[PDB]
Amino acid sequence: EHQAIAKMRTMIEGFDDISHGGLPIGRSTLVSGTSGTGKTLFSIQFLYNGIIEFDEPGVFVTFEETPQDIIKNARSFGWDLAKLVDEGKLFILDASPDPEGQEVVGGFDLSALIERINYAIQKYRARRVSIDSVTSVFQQYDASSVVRRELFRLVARLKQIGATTVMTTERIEEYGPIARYGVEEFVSDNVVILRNVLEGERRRRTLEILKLRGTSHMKGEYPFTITDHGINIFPLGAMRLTQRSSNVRVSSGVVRLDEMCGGGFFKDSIILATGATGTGKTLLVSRFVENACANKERAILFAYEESRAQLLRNAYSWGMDFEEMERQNLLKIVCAYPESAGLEDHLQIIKSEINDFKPARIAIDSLSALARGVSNNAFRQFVIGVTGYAKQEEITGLFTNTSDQFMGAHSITDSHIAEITDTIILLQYVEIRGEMSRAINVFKMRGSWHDKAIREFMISDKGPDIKDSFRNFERIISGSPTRITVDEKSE
Amino acid sequence: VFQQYDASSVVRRELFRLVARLKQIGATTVMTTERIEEYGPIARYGVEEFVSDNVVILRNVLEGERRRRTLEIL
Amino acid sequence: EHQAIAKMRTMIEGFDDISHGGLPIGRSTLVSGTSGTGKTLFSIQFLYNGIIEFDEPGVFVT
Amino acid sequence: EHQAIAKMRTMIEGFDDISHGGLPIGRSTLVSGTSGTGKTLFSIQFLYNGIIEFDEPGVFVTFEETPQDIIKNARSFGWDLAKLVDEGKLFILDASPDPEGQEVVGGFDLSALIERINYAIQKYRARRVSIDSVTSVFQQYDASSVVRRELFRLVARLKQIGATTVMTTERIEEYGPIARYGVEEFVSDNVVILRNVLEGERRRRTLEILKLRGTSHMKGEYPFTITDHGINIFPLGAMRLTQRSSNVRVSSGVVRLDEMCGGGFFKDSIILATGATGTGKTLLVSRFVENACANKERAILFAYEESRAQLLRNAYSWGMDFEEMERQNLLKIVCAYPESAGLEDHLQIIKSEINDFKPARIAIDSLSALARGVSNNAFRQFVIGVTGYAKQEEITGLFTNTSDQFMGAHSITDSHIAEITDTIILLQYVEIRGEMSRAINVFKMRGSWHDKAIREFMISDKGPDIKDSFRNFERIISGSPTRITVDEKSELSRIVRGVQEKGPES
Ligand SMILES: Nc1ncnc2c1ncn2[C@@H]1O[C@H](COP(=O)(O)OP(=O)(O)OP(=O)(O)O)[C@@H](O)[C@H]1O
Ligand SMILES: Nc1ncnc2c1ncn2[C@@H]1O[C@H](COP(=O)(O)OP(=O)(O)OP(=O)(O)O)[C@@H](O)[C@H]1O
Ligand SMILES: Nc1ncnc2c1ncn2[C@@H]1O[C@H](COP(=O)(O)OP(=O)(O)OP(=O)(O)O)[C@@H](O)[C@H]1O
Ligand SMILES: Nc1ncnc2c1ncn2[C@@H]1O[C@H](COP(=O)(O)OP(=O)(O)OP(=O)(O)O)[C@@H](O)[C@H]1O
Ligand SMILES: Nc1ncnc2c1ncn2[C@@H]1O[C@H](COP(=O)(O)OP(=O)(O)OP(=O)(O)O)[C@@H](O)[C@H]1O
Ligand SMILES: [Mg+2]
Ligand SMILES: [Mg+2]
Ligand SMILES: [Mg+2]
Ligand SMILES: [Mg+2]
Ligand SMILES: [Mg+2]
Ligand SMILES: [Mg+2]
Ligand SMILES: [Mg+2]
Ligand SMILES: [Mg+2]
Repeated sequence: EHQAIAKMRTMIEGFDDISHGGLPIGRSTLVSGTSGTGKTLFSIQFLYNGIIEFDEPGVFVTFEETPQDIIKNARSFGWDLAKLVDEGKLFILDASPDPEGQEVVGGFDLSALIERINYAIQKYRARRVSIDSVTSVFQQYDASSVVRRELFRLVARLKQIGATTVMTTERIEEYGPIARYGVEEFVSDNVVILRNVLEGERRRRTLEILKLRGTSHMKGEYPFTITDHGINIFPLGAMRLTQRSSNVRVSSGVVRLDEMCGGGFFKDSIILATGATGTGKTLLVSRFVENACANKERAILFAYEESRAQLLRNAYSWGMDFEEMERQNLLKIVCAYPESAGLEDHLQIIKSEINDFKPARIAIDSLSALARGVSNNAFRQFVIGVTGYAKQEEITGLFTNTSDQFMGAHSITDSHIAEITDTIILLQYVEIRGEMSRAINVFKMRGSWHDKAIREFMISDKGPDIKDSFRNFERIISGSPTRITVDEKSE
Repeated sequence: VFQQYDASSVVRRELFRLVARLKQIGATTVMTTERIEEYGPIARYGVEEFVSDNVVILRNVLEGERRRRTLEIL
Repeated sequence: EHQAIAKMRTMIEGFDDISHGGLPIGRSTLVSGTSGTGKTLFSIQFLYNGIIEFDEPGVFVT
Repeated sequence: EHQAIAKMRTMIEGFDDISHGGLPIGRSTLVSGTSGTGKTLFSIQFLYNGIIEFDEPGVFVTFEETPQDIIKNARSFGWDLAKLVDEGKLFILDASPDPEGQEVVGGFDLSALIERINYAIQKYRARRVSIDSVTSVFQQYDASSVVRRELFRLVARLKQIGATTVMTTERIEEYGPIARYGVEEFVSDNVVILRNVLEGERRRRTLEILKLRGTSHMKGEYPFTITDHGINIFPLGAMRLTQRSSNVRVSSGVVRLDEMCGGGFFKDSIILATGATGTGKTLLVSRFVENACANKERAILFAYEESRAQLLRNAYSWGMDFEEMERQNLLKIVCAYPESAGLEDHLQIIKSEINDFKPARIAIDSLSALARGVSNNAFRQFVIGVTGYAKQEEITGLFTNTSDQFMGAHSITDSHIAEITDTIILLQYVEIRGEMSRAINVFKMRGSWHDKAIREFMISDKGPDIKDSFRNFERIISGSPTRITVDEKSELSRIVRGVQEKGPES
């Protein structure tokens, strides 16, 4: 085998993308982390995918949790372990001590065990072996140097055996040492770390490959999600810039608007409707989702500010009936505070749902309500995650951003998303004659021509009604106009 | 190698010998050492630094979830 | 000899530029880092380039 | 000299200033720092100089490094220690451990070393001593208690002996405890701390005198660099304010300007060129180096923005042949990135280049260039640096500063240097009827009268053309002025109809 390293895909949504193939075959991989990070899971799900997808029996070796439990719990993600032990496809090599015992059994067992292991490997024709909490073994009475020899005995042995491994390790500080003894670190051929960061009293799981000896991989941390279908990792960086682009158009929900956009919104594209509070962003959304119910199509609306009931209300008041929109299963409303989770868990829910309603249009009721309380670098990511998804998926995306300051705002956006958006719809207030009148403007469209003037507009029970530009005013943008009343040419 | 049951001093002396004998042969040598914190001690045992004529550090500085790799000549 | 110190080339793009010539002849250079930072590679690339470019035999201790 | 302690000069660029004269005779200075900080060099240089300048022999006790190498390396700076060890001016005392050693030896040998050293000193009649890396010795199996009593013995006996010793020590962290066992700091008379602070991936070494029992010294950190000549320090605070002032005046390279400046710039003065990007500072600088050459006087240009090539390109297109300036041996362009080393370094190169060329004029295009990344305090300190040298050396200086916000900048400093400067030159944009015109201005001159006008200017292959002022404009400085007319048509040259000729004939 004089070839480049060989990797054996994991089938853990995303791991194979970050590891450019996955755990090098026949070698040991170390997945360490502070309690509650995934570990136990990761290895389980490691074996599983290996069996139910390539018929590569697995050897699981616990050092504390009783086999009966590894099963019990596994039922969490909808998979009966008891079945593969019955079909002899996975062997849970119980290695946890019993209630009673003795001591002074140091390297004593570390040896006998390498026999019971080689045992089941040969016996069950194993290929994927996972040992969870190897650490919970030396936590008997050892020091660094003692550990580095008991571990190295094993791996060295397993490599010989020809089995590809995954060792579990526990850490105390999320960013301190890689493993309880800073010894495993250099004893593994590839190291993986499960980080579960606090910050904001909210948590964010993150997986990383520190190293993979003999191959390239993806440097850095990646957010992952523990759900019902196991671990899931979105390689938001990995995602490529090869989205499909069409010159086909789609209505805005507002005719006169469509006209301004010179034909409408391209199907494959992202639209952003910015404007002070009140301007009516949520309006435009509402109307943009009905137009996808007239052409009998499925679209979704994610609201993080208003409720289910109130939305319906403020919707029946504008004419459009969502009640029906729901019955005719062509429209789906979500609703959830931004505080009920984190961008990682959100980016997913959006994705997930999107797969179970096969939308054609989609709008999020306020991104800025989603950036509420989270670092920019974190939000700017979340968007690139939903923005790209919808993109390489042919779904037209219109999002909502409520600028922090009404009138005079010097930026369609605060978090710095305009660069990410294709078409920009800017609603602003305009103080004329002591009154707060509106205005709508297609700030920019990347393909079309769109209307260059700032057209005023009012809101009635019939919905928006775009009007005429303030041709005779100045400083419109600022918000506080000034009439020219130019005395003609004065005759 | 020192990861068997040794302490700073013992380790300090040992590098001295090793390195030293190697000096005698006339062999230009490059030694690899493992750390713990990207900026913490230069070498695991807080000794290897002063004992070597030349010191090179490879940092895989994290930051913003992105890792940056640097190399320095103390 | 009776002059400054003599260096060897490592032919590692950049390094030999940083080190003002490369590692010093007849001495041990300590390259230390955390898990997955370069070391071994740097050690290997060191020997390799030695052979493949001046025909300088190399011994690697693992 | 008023101090109560007789000091001895190290002859190390800047130390004897910082240490108010040098190391106290008959005592011991603990020079310690992290790794790659300068320690041994400092000791080596210490012995050296006492030998090359006072004919004071000296003993050098090496603990880890080999007696061969200490000579091998010293050559780097151009020191033939072998020749000194030969002339018996420098005895090296090898106490390094063995590649085939046993284990156990750091106490009775300490009783032995004292006796050993007492022999060298007595035999070589030495007046200076340098024990390098005492630390390594205890580094066999010891704790703070055996370190305070064991050093002490050495020091003390050494003191009786009458030798002015220097001891080196290692220490893990750069700002934490001075030395390893955190004990060497109190047994010593003096403590010198060498650091190699990181910060922004670059590296800044500094030297500091925590304490000199009995005298006074300069407090806090002072930046030093290691060159082919050894350690070099900048007492950027021992830089007294006593430079010469002369009402002498010199050319700017622009004659209408010289007017604007009461009759040309002052010789002893600091000139500050500030303006938004693209206004023309760079230019004025050129015409400044040029003129200093058209008068047969030397001057150096340190560009941190443009290349030596491109600097010549735009210079020629503006007239002035820099190609010749170089050959005639009147002008010298340096050119370098600020990211090619921290301030401490830059500040020296500049000095370097000013002693190997002795210019009478010097230009630094874009101080605000050097301010990249660096913390104000560090920049402001460097600015006082260059500025301060050029001020005590009759070396007129033209610094260029580019303001980070064109039109609408409320301070032509950004870094707040407008107090170090003696005279400021102001360039900026003026939106006049949909056009981006420039205008200059002489904001301040300490001793002159200068022109208070905000004259507009235009650039040609020929240079900075100084025209007239926007008398008929309000909110000038604002970038986009307002037109308010009381006249304009007013005389100056009314007479209508056919006033001009054309190209045929006049
Ligand atoms: N059905 C589920 N839905 C959502 N999250 C789950 C589900 N099942 C488990 N989890 C999450 O995954 C974690 C389980 O961790 P697991 O037992 O796999 O190993 P670990 O956290 O790596 O190590 P340790 O044994 O110390 O807990 C729980 O802490 C929990 O947050
Ligand atoms: N029936 C109606 N008739 C006339 N105007 C209405 C009616 N309903 C709402 N409006 C107008 O629309 C605004 C309601 O805001 P809308 O639901 O469009 O979302 P928004 O302004 O984008 O965001 P947010 O509600 O979070 O501030 C009111 O401020 C009001 O001026
Ligand atoms: N062909 C390759 N291309 C790009 N990067 C690689 C390649 N092979 C390995 N790597 C990278 O190098 C790392 C492997 O570390 P390496 O074997 O070079 O020694 P080390 O990090 O100095 O010490 P250790 O034995 O602890 O890993 C991996 O983490 C990976 O990112
Ligand atoms: N000619 C030179 N020009 C510039 N730098 C030099 C020159 N010679 C040596 N150096 C630098 O000087 C330093 C040498 O440090 P030195 O051997 O004097 O003692 P140390 O760093 O204090 O202690 P240690 O024995 O633990 O290394 C190196 O960091 C090296 O980069
Ligand atoms: N040959 C030329 N003819 C006419 N005008 C020129 C010529 N060369 C340059 N200019 C003008 O001079 C300006 C160049 O500025 P200059 O090189 O003097 O330095 P600066 O504005 O101080 O700093 P920087 O150029 O680095 O921003 C241009 O913006 C342009 O209007
Ligand atoms: Mg576990
Ligand atoms: Mg390693
Ligand atoms: Mg709002
Ligand atoms: Mg809203
Ligand atoms: Mg290694
Ligand atoms: Mg050192
Ligand atoms: Mg030294
Ligand atoms: Mg310039």
